[PDB]
Amino acid sequence: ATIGRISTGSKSLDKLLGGGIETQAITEVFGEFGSGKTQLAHTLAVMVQLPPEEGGLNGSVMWIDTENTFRPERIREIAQNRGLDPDEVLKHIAYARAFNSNHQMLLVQQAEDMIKELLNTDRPVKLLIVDSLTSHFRSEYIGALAERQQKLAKHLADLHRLANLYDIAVFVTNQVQANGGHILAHSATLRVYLRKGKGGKRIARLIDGEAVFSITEKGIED
Ligand SMILES: Oc1cc2ccccc2cc1O
Repeated sequence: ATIGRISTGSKSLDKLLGGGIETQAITEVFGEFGSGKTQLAHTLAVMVQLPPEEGGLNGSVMWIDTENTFRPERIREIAQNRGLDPDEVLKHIAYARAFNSNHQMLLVQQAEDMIKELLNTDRPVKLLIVDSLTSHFRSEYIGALAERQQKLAKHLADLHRLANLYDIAVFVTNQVQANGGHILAHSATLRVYLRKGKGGKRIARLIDGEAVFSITEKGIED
């Protein structure tokens, strides 16, 4: 398949990304608590449902939530301010809460079944969100870094396989602050550092110019 792109909702961020986040790729956004990673996830879950003329892929979404941070009412607001019907947008987001890191790993295998079911339809899965990818692994493997890296490595390999095999954009978030960070090392296809700036602006930079955007009723925008 050709590489599809999903607009982030911000022209600035899209330019930094070459048009948007790519299918057949893992995009990892990392930054401190409150930097806007989950807002970007919510916005992408709407944008992907637009037609290509508007920066989407007419796609369905799957969302693995590890911190109970998915907000359907926020999806509704973004959809209504992106000219979509909020009920239809929510009906095309498959949502699951991961209880722990092992359940999170099983959910990726479960996601493949729904991906296969939708593959030949007019609304194939085009976006798989894992928010937060690292939170359970970090808490469960304190003092056991080598084992944590083994399990993360297989999890990321599973997500890669889905991205490439089924032409899906995988979008993952990773909280990194004071003294923390191996990030995801070199595993993601693309690493985006996100931070707060003056006056509530958010600033994004590719790791390995800078885009500036705001969080609004449209999700994010310039
Ligand atoms: O109904 C489902 C929703 C999911 C969401 C995320 C990952 C896997 C899922 C599997 C389902 O059957």
